[PDB]
Amino acid sequence: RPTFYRQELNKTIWEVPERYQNLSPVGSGAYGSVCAAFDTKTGHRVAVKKLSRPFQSIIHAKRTYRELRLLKHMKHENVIGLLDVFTPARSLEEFNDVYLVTHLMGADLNNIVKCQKLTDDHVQFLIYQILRGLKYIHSADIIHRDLKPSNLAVNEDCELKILDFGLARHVATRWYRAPEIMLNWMHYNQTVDIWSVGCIMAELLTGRTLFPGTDHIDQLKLILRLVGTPGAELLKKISSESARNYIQSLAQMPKMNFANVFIGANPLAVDLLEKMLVLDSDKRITAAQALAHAYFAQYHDPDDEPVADPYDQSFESRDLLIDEWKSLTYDEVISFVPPPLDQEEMES
Ligand SMILES: CNC(=O)c1cc(-n2ncc3cc(Nc4c(F)cccc4Cl)c(COC)cc32)cs1
Ligand SMILES: CCCCCCCCO[C@@H]1O[C@H](CO)[C@@H](O)[C@H](O)[C@H]1O
Ligand SMILES: CCCCCCCCO[C@@H]1O[C@H](CO)[C@@H](O)[C@H](O)[C@H]1O
Repeated sequence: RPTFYRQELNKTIWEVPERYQNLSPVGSGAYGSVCAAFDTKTGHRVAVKKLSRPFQSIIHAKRTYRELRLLKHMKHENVIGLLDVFTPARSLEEFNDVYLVTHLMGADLNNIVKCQKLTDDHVQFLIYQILRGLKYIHSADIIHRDLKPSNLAVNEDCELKILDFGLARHVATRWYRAPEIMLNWMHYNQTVDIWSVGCIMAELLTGRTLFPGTDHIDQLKLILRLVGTPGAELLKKISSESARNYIQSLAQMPKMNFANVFIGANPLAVDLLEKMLVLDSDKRITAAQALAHAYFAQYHDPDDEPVADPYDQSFESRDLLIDEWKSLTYDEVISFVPPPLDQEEMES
């Protein structure tokens, strides 16, 4: 067991192994409190996330366990991977905080969009890597649920990682959200992530948020103006008469031509945007289909787009006591095994 030390940053107390040094706050979030740190043992800067009140309620406790299970499973070049998990607690009875450690990426997608207008080649590489990481996530039967520029980060080589997963089931931007998640459809496809990819791609191409809604209804207003009011084939899948009547009541809007909306963009990029930003989620392109799209010809390698090991999420169906959730989380903390040092990290 390492020795821990305590320290106050922006009004939150941080207790961490002495290996972590120079803690600097990166952000304060609904997800948790995040601080940049330097790891003396690896010589590498790290991002440390402290779980906010992990066991305050059954919902928070299950969510804590969900996040730890998720992140422990993720081993992919374009997905956040866990370098460390720890708690200052010496026993389960004392267990009340969880800290998660990952490599610190150089920049957020939002910072990159502000910093420069991306080249089409840069857009192809960044979106290719999101879809590559996404193929892996969906292969484990996981929906990320919260792809957005601040959950995407790159290094100096524009190598990209997908970060914090959406932990809601059954403060937080609605701009990249799929319309069905807002409308409470309740049987979400993995395609909701593809809708979020399409929103991000548009923004990388134009420099501007595609759908910057001011509130919930405005968000859907802006979406329908681009993709149009729902088609007959979609109206067939909606049971409520009142919901159908309201859509019929709305002034009919034709889907806008993407070629005009994204004019000056690569035509292949516009074609791919059309296949992502479809209202009907059954008709959105999948991550694996999108990686074979001609727009990614320069980067596509069918033999280097790996898939995930099976992910046991039978826990999602459990209703357990708060003490069981806390206890299962503690077991996962105890059993965590750090990944090995990279070859590039060692010498002769
Ligand atoms: C110079 N560098 C910069 O400015 C930036 C670096 C990053 N960056 N790099 C890695 C990273 C990981 C997380 N989440 C997290 C974590 F901290 C620890 C464990 C697990 C997880 Cl999911 C967050 C929080 O996202 C809301 C931001 C992160 C973003 S801007
Ligand atoms: C008031 C106009 C809102 C339009 C929202 C679309 C209606 C979505 O409503 C959804 O329809 C699904 C299929 O019938 C059902 O399975 C879901 O329970 C229901 O929420
Ligand atoms: C009609 C109000 C505007 C929102 C349109 C979103 C339609 C998304 O598409 C829907 O996704 C559902 C799963 O979430 C599927 O069950 C439906 O079959 C599919 O049509």
